[PDB]
Amino acid sequence: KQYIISEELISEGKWVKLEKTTYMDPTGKTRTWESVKRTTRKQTADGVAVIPVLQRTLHYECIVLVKQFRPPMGGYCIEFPAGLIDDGETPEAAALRELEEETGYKGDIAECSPAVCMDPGLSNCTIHIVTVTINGDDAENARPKPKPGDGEFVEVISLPKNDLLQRLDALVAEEHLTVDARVYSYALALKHAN
Amino acid sequence: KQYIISEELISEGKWVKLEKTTYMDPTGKTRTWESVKRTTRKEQTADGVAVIPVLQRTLHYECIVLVKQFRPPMGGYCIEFPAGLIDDGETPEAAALRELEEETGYKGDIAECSPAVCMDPGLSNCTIHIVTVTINGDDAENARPKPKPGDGEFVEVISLPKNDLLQRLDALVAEEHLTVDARVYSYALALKHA
Ligand SMILES: COC(=O)C1CCN(C(=O)NC(C)(C)C)CC1
Ligand SMILES: COC(=O)C1CCN(C(=O)NC(C)(C)C)CC1
Ligand SMILES: [Cl-]
Ligand SMILES: [Mg+2]
Ligand SMILES: [Mg+2]
Ligand SMILES: [Mg+2]
Ligand SMILES: [Mg+2]
Repeated sequence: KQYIISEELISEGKWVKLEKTTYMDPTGKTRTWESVKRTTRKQTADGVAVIPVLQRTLHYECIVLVKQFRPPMGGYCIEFPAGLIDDGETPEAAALRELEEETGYKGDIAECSPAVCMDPGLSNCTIHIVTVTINGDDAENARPKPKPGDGEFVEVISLPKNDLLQRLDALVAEEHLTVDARVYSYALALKHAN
Repeated sequence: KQYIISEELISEGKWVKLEKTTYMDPTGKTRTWESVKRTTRKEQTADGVAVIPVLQRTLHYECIVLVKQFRPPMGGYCIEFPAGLIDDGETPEAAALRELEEETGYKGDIAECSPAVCMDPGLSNCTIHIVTVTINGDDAENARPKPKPGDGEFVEVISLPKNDLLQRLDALVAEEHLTVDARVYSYALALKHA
């Protein structure tokens, strides 16, 4: 019943653009919205985010997260490992690659979501969420070697799955970091289950 | 180590703006980033709230109450937690309860409120509080809930059982062109993983 009538470019950067979207509301009235899109999409989705379940015998299962300075935020953020999908890369391949580059761990694919939206009242940005298990008892994941690109700089933070929400809340209170909404949502559900 | 040096306005709409961000990398090199921000953020501790609404009823499995609406940035319909921006001077909790009632008809009770969490921190500064609310669906106020949508707003409510959320979401995605929100999908994945 609702649909897009036209999209007008307002401003195009190298990585992001702003558009004015005209759409039909279901009463038959024409309305406008300001919409953000990336200029890099090719792809099932813009990017991947990896839920990396670090499994080590006789240890708690950990979720592997990353801490980076995020210029839009003006500060450091704790997030799932993530990045944009390379033109002609599968989501699964992007997930293992990003996980390796950002954390050093080599993982196995458990499941892959359909493309899911990041902030749909603002942007068209989408990701696949890829659940990956990491056998922490293999020699390849003993001394995990991250492969950081020229200028990126990413710290790895592993937190136990069974207390995730409490551990994140602590990092926010003590370190003045911003936790990612996806990460927080995941943590909340771990507590809310059963 | 890293920090913002300057933020220059590239383009400003009514609702969203694009900025060129200059920041200091940890090697001491000056770098730039294209950053999205809303124009609506004043003294709120975040831009908005998203509500995790747990519908509780005697002799029923718990449901998660979601909303479906057309999202012009996405060019289609999305399934999301109930959500809206925080009014000036409004608390996150009040915003959460108000948006839940407006979008769903339900009158909830606060359970928890997250710190401000980031929506897409490689792209935007946008942040939300995630507010967990229980809904007593045995209360007469919550028997025949009618959405009180604003002008030009059209929201559909979809209540799914918490114990089967991810499969029910997958079944909805299999049957129509619709996109699930990444926070909803993250929450459903954790409910499975727990
Ligand atoms: C990025 O944000 C925008 O472009 C505005 C567009 C106007 N607006 C609405 O709520 N539109 C209704 C009231 C007709 C539903 C708020 C968001
Ligand atoms: C909205 O996106 C942007 O503005 C670009 C800015 C450049 N860029 C980088 O990856 N920069 C590193 C390698 C220094 C980390 C991608 C993101
Ligand atoms: Cl798992
Ligand atoms: Mg990344
Ligand atoms: Mg990368
Ligand atoms: Mg809303
Ligand atoms: Mg609303």
